[PDB]
Amino acid sequence: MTGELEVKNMDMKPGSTLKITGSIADGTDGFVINLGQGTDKLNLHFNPRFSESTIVCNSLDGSNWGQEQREDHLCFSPGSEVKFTVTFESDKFKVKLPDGHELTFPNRLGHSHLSYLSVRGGFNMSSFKLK
Amino acid sequence: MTGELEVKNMDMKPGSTLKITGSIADGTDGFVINLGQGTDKLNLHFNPRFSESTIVCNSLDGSNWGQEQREDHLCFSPGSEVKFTVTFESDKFKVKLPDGHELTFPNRLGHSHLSYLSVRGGFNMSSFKLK
Ligand SMILES: OC[C@H]1O[C@@H](O[C@H]2[C@H](O)[C@@H](O)[C@H](O)O[C@@H]2CO)[C@H](O)[C@@H](O)[C@H]1O
Repeated sequence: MTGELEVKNMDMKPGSTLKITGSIADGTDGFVINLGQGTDKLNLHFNPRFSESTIVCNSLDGSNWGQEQREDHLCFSPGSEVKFTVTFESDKFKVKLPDGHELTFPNRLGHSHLSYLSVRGGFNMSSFKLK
Repeated sequence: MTGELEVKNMDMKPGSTLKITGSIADGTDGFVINLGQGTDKLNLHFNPRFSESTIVCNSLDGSNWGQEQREDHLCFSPGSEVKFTVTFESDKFKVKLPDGHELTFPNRLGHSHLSYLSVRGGFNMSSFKLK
């Protein structure tokens, strides 16, 4: 749980962008970027899985997971230092990948401000900036 | 509470540096950057007070505040975008102010790594970077 950052009481409004930098650990099979209103309401569950060569995106409403969206476009490595840019729109999430490719994921949980960011698995966030 | 950012489960070790950027809200009497083990274990309580033209540094162990240390080097103004760099040593904290002046504050709460950051008052943190 150490190094598994959670950022609370953010105020992410539609149109804002979040840039995340960190290093992926040697020997990790995947990691998670969770962004939403809290531990119980995840608008965006962003889960690259190196062992499955895919990126799963999903939403979480309470204890009920939404329908998973897999994006076979996993073009970064374990053991690297990478950047993610998440854009919060009222209808969609816009995740720029370290290679310039962009994933889009529908926002299924309304237009509320985003206050909760958490990192799971083998990703050590070294910087974040919010605009 | 909205906008009062919390960063939990950091891994800030002796020798590590924390660079925080943000904007001071207009007409505020002060703001707070807290660094420590948790909400009740604050190794560094960094509190610029513009109503008092001084920067208060203190520690919090449970419900017990230490002795305040005031530094009459408050040379930034509300509405401005300031940047602080906090360097964590087992012996003391070093806070580089926006004009370069370095403040020292003793670590009274043990060498144990820093995992908790919180911001209060008229400060909206826009970025941090751990190095
Ligand atoms: O929605 C993904 C989410 O749930 C877990 O993954 C599922 C898995 O995708 C599913 O095929 C299997 O039946 O159960 C797992 C757990 O319910 C993950 O643990 C988590 O990482 C999330 O990504």
